[PDB]
Amino acid sequence: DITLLNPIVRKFQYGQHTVTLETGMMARQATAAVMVSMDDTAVFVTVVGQKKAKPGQDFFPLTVNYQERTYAAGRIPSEGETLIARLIDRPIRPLFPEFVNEVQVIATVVSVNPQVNPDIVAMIGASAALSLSGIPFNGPIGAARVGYINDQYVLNPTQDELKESKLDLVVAGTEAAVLMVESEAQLLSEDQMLGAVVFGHEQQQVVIQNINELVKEAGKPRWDWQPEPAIEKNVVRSRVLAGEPRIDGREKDMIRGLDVRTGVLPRTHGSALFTRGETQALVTATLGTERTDTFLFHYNFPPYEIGHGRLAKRGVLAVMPDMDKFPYTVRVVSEITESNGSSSMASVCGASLALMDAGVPIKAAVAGIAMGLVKEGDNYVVLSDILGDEDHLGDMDFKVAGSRDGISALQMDIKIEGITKEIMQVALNQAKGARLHILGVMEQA
Amino acid sequence: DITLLNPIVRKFQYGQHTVTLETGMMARQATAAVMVSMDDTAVFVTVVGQKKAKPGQDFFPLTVNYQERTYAAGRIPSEGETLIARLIDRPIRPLFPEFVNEVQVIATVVSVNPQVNPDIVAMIGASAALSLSGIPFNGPIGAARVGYINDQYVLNPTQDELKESKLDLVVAGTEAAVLMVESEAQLLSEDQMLGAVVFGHEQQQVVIQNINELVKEAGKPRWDWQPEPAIEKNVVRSRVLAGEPRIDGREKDMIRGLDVRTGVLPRTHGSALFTRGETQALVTATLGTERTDTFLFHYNFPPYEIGHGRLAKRGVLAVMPDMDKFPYTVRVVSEITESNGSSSMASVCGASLALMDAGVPIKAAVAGIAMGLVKEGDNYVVLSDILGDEDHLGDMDFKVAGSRDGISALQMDIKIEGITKEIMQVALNQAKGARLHILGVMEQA
Amino acid sequence: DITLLNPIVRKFQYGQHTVTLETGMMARQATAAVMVSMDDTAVFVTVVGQKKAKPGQDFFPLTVNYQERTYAAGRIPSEGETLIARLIDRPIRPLFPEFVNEVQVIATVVSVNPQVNPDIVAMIGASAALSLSGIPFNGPIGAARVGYINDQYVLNPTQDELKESKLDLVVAGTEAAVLMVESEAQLLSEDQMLGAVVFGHEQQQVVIQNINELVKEAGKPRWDWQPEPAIEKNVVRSRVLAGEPRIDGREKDMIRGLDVRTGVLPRTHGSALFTRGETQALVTATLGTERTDTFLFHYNFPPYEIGHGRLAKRGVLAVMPDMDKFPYTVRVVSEITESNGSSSMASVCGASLALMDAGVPIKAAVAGIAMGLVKEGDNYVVLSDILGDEDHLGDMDFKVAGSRDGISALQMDIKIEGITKEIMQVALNQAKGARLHILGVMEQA
Repeated sequence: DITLLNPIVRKFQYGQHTVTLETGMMARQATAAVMVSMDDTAVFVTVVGQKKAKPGQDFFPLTVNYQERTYAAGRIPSEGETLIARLIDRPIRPLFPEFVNEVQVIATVVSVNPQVNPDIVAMIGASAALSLSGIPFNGPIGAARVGYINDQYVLNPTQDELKESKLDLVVAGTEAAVLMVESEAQLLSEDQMLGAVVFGHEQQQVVIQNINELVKEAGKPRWDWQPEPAIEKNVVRSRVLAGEPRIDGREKDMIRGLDVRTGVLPRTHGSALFTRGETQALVTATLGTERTDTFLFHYNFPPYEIGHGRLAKRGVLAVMPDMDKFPYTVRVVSEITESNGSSSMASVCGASLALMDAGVPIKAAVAGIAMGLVKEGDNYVVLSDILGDEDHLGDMDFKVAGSRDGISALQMDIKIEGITKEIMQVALNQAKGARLHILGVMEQA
Repeated sequence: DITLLNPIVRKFQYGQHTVTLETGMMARQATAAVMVSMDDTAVFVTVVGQKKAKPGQDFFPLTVNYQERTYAAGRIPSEGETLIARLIDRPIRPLFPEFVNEVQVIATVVSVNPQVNPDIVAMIGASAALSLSGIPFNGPIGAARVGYINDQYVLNPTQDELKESKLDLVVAGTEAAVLMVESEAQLLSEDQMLGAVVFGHEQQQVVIQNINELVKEAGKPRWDWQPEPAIEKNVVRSRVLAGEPRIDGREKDMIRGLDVRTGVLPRTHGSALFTRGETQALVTATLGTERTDTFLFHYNFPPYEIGHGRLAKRGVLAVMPDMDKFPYTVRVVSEITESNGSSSMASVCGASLALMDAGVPIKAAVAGIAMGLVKEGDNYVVLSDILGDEDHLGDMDFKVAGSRDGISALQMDIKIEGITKEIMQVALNQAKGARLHILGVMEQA
Repeated sequence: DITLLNPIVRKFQYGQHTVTLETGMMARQATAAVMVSMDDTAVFVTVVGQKKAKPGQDFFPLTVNYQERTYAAGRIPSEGETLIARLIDRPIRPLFPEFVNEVQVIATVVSVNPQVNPDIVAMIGASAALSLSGIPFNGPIGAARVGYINDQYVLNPTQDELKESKLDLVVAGTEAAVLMVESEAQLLSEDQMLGAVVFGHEQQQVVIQNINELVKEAGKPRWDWQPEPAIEKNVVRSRVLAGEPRIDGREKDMIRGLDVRTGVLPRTHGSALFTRGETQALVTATLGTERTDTFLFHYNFPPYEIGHGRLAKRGVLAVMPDMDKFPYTVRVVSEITESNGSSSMASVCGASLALMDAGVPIKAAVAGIAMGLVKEGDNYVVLSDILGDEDHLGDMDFKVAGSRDGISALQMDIKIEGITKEIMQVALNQAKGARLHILGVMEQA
């Protein structure tokens, strides 16, 4: 080579793979640019952010772009690639000091090894890049996928090691706390689902360590910017603790009445109307004889590319038939006739019903539930079946899907950091009962 | 089922099918939502409209969305679906009291029976929904498709009953008057084409009756809103009656000079330049060996998804060869090199020419003509071959396509309501001669 | 035919084809509309431009639309059609008097003969139309494609006469000077590449002559409009002559240091990082077993349909293997990780490297180079390897791609008109050495 260049290369071991960080050579005009690599699956992340904000619209323009290249795979030719841009956006957005100068993160997979998934590699890149960007960014985050094989947690399992796994769980967070979780599981227990979040959280620490050690070795100057010096509740967010709490002083283990109708539509193979509170979903299942999924899930939304519902799919997936036994392509559509935005934990329940109505031999019924948490000092309240307004509240909100015996899907967005464990278990164990309750009703239809 | 719910279900017979209206259960947060059904072909219409307008831009934001679902048909996967959103928008827009708070109608076919077309079912839904919406909406409209089989008008014929039919005509209107007509016909007479509009108008009455009876049983409070207290003609719209009338005091049976050129293009199978007045169309026909149409019609429009020209297609369709006799796929494109917006009644003539030039054995020549009507009190004037400015005038404008012996297509947008019949026949019979005149010229080329 | 009409038809011979101009019959409401035709390959160009400008944003809204029709080819169904809209926009934009009333040119191929390419036919149309449009337009331009067969320049060669040709070059300009050149060549010499630009420039004169003769016979009144009475350099554009010249007083034969890395990516068949100055390209080559190109070139650009890089393709194309010898589909992607906008003359170099790394038996290495020219009176300076800011300077900027022995691609945008030849040869011969220099470095990797 010719080499006028200076790339700084840090290389640490990770699980059984050797990660490798590299900055300084590519995209210099960019606030920060890193080439992250793991067993030659390489994502090239970039961070560019403003300089100065504009009239303070009082909002934070933050966008992340994940794009997978075909030459990356050695092939000749936005997907659910926007879903992975979702796994990058979720855990880093709240790591920004209370900020409105715009930032743009862009991960581009430039090389791929089918065994080493680029999605967590891209997170690490988004992590490193933002750290070197001296842009006000609370610490560095790590990223870890956790499987379960031969009954124990596994770090960043391969694409086919995942075949034996009963778990697929992604965790990202800081040295101090976990910030986001995306799990798909095989009806595993609240505890098993938790030995996962902590397992992976303890593992990311290696990543975070190498990043700060590299920000020292090459990281750019942290920008100064401290910031300036009209309705919101705090009040619902303040009577919130051992106070009655509001529109429907639902106690706090109250879940709301349901409406469960089956065979709602004439020419569909299966159907179910599920309405609980302000939300409503007309779910249908239709049988039939890229690719393949033989299990398809679609969302039709009302008026004026939500995949947080790949969640609903993950939620249902655990109960879908073995396929050698029910050989059919199954397609579930959830039509949200009405509501607040927040969900399908309801489309999970909806789908579970439609499928049954459709005559699909699903391993068990499945239901979804949205939980919430508020914590001041050390008095925390777990909210069961949170409604539209009980969110955007702060601290923590999570979702859980599953049958009567276990969890099929787990999602968590923890924004405060004083929450470690028994707490997370008080919550994750209350949500369990609240979930069995719902399954209780659905079972009557 | 579980049933916390209250759906109000009205069910009336219609022709030989049993329609069924249902409100109250689905989409409650919506101003109005109805599930209309006919022999298990169900459309779920919704109406949402503002609350208060904004600065009175002085325009009426009204949009309709028709969407057909694949699970509706029990299948695993905007079209001309926007054309059906056209059949809903046309007849209801003028039923709004002289209104600028925005309204949004959304029909979504949720179930389908291939025999019972969802398009008129969606109209009825848009009708019922808007009525229950207490939103200022002049009465309720009905909807009816009319066929001709064994020589007599038929109500909502099936998809294959339509195979024997020489007519396909859709009529929508109020208890008092017809508002819009979309017909395709087999060179049937002005009278036959009219026994159709009235036949179907008398039939919709059943629909309208059940709707008002249901608005009483469940309809929401009619909103109050009455409204406030700078160029337009009225003058052309006032000298309009037995006065000379304008830029080209075209009498009122005047049709304008034509320009008919054939074989205009070198490598096309057939071609024709048709220019009359300000409008001009370069039409071509190209032979060859979803789907199928073996007769295709496309519009290329000039500069800075018009299907009111499916009309031109319908206009031409009646003369296309039997296909066992001319076995070829025929594709007509109309390139509007110039004009006013208003048409292809000219692309009908254009196409008829191009096809002939292309050597396509069409049953006869076909021509299009745009008519217009103004009525104050009881003095009405029928305008032959209306031009760009003679429209947007008010009262009534209609189009007719066909050969020398009969009508192939009929379109009507009646906005005033004092027009019943001989009148419509004076007009529909004047347009006939005005049409034969044009065929007279085309025949020389 | 019926003929109320008056089309003015001028017909001149061109090379071995008979061109034909026609105005007056079609699109009369348009400022100017012409039907240009050559051996029955007809483009129908149209010109519409404003009337009056608006607040003088101080910019010139000029858009050109080239669209090829399928019925044009007698077939039943934006491309690189936007690239041909590029060959129309390039040579006419600078022919506008120093103008901000918006203009819109639209060429639509309405008939095609596979032998007579519509692209230069559309240019002539854009030429004629704009001339008749009396819109302030400096003279009339011609257009000519030049081949090389049996060792001599050829005028508008057929699609298959081009099979024997070592040249494909398009030139457009005024009676006085050449304005734009787009060439693809087979490693032909700077001189051969020049006997081409002048050959075709002398040939277009016929076109220009017939156009002015037709503007006289039918051209519309030239509009009056003369125009009104805050940072830009002139200074860099003034010290520019025999003065040191700037950020990096690069002499003026200086080309900047390079960074040449190969095998940069893990799972790609070939790869190369090429970084020179502010620009950087991560190029890759991937082998494999409409259509066909078996040589593909794609550009991935960074953040917030550039085909001036079909140029990079043309640049590389001359060295790609004979295909009977290397039978594989080759796909090159250029990922611009960073820069100024200006290029791939760098993706040419990048690609040449990636291909070599990929093991593709390319006939020789190839490199790209961006040149520039400034001229006041008769003192002109040729700038080698111009950078981001040395452009948008004025007078002339051009690019050249090729191996060590000859030119593979040549692009020129001449905006001033005092430049005739030795000058163009001083430049085109300096760029040659500057190009061999770069090949000198690449050869070390």
